[PDB]
Amino acid sequence: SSVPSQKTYQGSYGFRLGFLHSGTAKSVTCTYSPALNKMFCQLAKTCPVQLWVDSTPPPGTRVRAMAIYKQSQHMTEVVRRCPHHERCSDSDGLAPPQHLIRVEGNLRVEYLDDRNTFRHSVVVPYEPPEVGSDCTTIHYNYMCNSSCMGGMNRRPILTIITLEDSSGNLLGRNSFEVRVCACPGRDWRTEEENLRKK
Amino acid sequence: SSVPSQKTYQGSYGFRLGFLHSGTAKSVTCTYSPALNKMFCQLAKTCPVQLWVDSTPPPGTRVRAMAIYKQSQHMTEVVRRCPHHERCSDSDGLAPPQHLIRVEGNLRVEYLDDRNTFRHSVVVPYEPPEVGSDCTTIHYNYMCNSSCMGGMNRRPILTIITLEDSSGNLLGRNSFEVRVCACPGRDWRTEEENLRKK
Amino acid sequence: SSVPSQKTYQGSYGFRLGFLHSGTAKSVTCTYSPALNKMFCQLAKTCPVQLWVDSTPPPGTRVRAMAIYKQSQHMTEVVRRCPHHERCSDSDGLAPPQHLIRVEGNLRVEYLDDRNTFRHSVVVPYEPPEVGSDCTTIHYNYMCNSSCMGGMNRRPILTIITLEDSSGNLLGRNSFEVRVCACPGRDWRTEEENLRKK
Amino acid sequence: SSVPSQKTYQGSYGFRLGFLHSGTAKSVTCTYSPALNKMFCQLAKTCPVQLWVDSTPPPGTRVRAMAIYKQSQHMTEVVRRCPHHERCSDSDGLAPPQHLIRVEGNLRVEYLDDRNTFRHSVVVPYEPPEVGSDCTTIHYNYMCNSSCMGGMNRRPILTIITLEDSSGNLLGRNSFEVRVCACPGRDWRTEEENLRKK
DNA sequence: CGAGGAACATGTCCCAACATGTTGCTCGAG
DNA sequence: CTCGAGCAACATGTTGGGACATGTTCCTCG
Ligand SMILES: [As]
Ligand SMILES: [As]
Ligand SMILES: [As]
Ligand SMILES: [As]
Ligand SMILES: [Zn+2]
Ligand SMILES: [Zn+2]
Ligand SMILES: [Zn+2]
Ligand SMILES: [Zn+2]
Repeated sequence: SSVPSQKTYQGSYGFRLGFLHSGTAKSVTCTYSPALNKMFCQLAKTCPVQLWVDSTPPPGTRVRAMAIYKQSQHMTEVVRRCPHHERCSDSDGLAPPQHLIRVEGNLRVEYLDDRNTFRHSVVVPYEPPEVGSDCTTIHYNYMCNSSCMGGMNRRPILTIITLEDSSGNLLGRNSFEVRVCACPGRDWRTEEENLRKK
Repeated sequence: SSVPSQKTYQGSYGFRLGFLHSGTAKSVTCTYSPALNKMFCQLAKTCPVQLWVDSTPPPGTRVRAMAIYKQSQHMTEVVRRCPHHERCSDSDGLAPPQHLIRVEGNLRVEYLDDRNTFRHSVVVPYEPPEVGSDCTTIHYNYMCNSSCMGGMNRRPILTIITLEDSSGNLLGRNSFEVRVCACPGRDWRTEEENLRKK
Repeated sequence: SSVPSQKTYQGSYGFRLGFLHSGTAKSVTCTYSPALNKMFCQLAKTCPVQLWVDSTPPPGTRVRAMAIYKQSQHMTEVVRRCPHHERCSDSDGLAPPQHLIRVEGNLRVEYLDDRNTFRHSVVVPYEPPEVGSDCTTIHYNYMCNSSCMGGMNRRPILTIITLEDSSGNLLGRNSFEVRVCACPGRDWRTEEENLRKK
Repeated sequence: SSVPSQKTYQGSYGFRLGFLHSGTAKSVTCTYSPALNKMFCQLAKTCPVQLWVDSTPPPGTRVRAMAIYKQSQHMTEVVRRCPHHERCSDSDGLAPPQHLIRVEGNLRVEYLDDRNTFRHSVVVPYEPPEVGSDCTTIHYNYMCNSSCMGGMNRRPILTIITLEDSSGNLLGRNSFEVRVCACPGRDWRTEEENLRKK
């Protein structure tokens, strides 16, 4: 009631998410772990998420992205950037400095603040795949480390991506855990390799 | 001269309770012992209780939660927080500081005080399971240790969850014993392991 | 918030403190450890402190007793009783319920609350030793355990006894650490025996 | 482009600094390394510095304390608390939240902010040693870790203590390096033991 | 150069140990 | 036949510090 749904819902347009499978290096900047359904992303580093749909949705549909804290203790608290990072000037003009999740290189972006929950989100209108493509990509990037004292303060978060009509109705939903850190490469291996033993 | 009924009553909507109980660690924060029908919960730690129903109940139905002391000597006394804990500021805004049981992350919550019995309770309107889910979860948390001098003072309590219509009528009821303590992990094992011998 | 001096000062009247050396039992209620200069006292149990003086001081001299927290972190905070204990009715009429240190069986006692510091103290006029005695005794007792959640909260305290003239001047000062606990006997041995090793 | 002098100057009153030599434990909160002339202090932990003087200075003399960054690159920058720590409410009323160095339990304290340099300091009037004592102690505590992102940001600092007359003149000066950290014990040993090898 | 990957620096966490109040269990009295 | 005083045993919250977590620096090498 106070905490956005995290439930996967492919909807009637077959809304699914994809990620660029890389990892053949060690000095990696952004990577995805299908086992953990978790993305390992460096701070303020562009990372493509791609949208897949069986059918094309009607014009006026938008995709919003919103972080929530994963653990139940913290769910209720709003995910914002840390005092340090909001005050240091790194904006791209458009993005309010307090917002964690911004969208790179999309002029029709809007940064929003729900009047009831107070959560931040970032919405962009849906575009269908370009000709000769199977998916639309959004380039998000996250503007704090997970360990930022005063912000996420070492707590893991989820990123929920919804597909919504003009009127704000839900057409589909997906989610994935995110860890923003200095060494995605290292943190990637450690977590997957810790999983094998257990 | 009135203690609420503690009797299990699944009612005509098949009201039952479920718990995660996942554990598998030692540093556990919340766990459930089916053998003891008891929950072991840390102080102010979110712990999911989930509601199961054969049929969906009519709109306007609400679920209330209320603590009573388990032992017969004490049943009659009202379960409230200790002097220390009511006066220390830890409220979430909504929850009156004297109330033991609060509900995390539900905006339509109400904290009540029965004009006849004087017992506290916390009610939230019933929501059916989200699509592709079998149960509705509530996230309670308990705001004093069981051993709190001046409150429960080392006396065990029960938590009674009822399902009620708008008008206050009973549609179903369940209950489980609760121990709020610093070390749920330890206290869990001890009690189960003490049970085997006897 | 400035802190009363803790400095020993025997002054020009040779103000010293004495205690009844007992300990030949295990079920002890009040005992003194010269090594630690610490008293081990049960809650609300009368314990004699005795005053020794080389010279007799002028009429109108008073002795006040005041607790402060020992550690430097906490010195600044005023020592009061816990929420449980102030609200439970155990007063002897004279003693305000918030005051930690009271004096047994002295009708001319006064309980003071400094309008600037807010510290409590308990003053009684000085009487010289009775004929054929070498010291005057005061019977203090402490109205909370050291471990009282919401009060001293496991922090050790000092008790400062000053000898003051009518005009408020300092004539002498002494101090001793106090631990109020359920088992003085046990807590006595443990601390002395732990001192040897270190 | 004006950095306060760091030069030791014992002056005509023989102004020197002393520290409580402890360290017989591992879980240490505040310690001093004579070799390094450095103090290892936990965050917001009271730590005594003591003033020694051959002769007593005239009434109206004050002692001020001021942090500056040690390295030459950074000297020029003002030492303040981090964005997280200034905004979190932990004040004792008197201390402005941005000030790094505060003084515990002295009511005549003043927090100063130089209209030209913008440096912070904390001044308290000098008191001579209490009777039967060889030094006056001040209880400082530092309100950020050395590693605080957005504040000192892992850069070491110096603490300069001056002895000044009413009129603002210099009567004496001393200094010592400070590291505020979570584990003073560990960080103490590491640095002394690293010194041997080099 | 700097890209890469150690090693380093630095704050947290886990849980056995410890601390501390309470409830048995035992055995010599009124 | 009990009954209570005094310890052992238990109950329960807190601590201590080695192992982790996590960002930053710093040598090695195409
Ligand atoms: As990414
Ligand atoms: As729970
Ligand atoms: As005593
Ligand atoms: As210190
Ligand atoms: Zn940040
Ligand atoms: Zn409580
Ligand atoms: Zn108390
Ligand atoms: Zn800081």
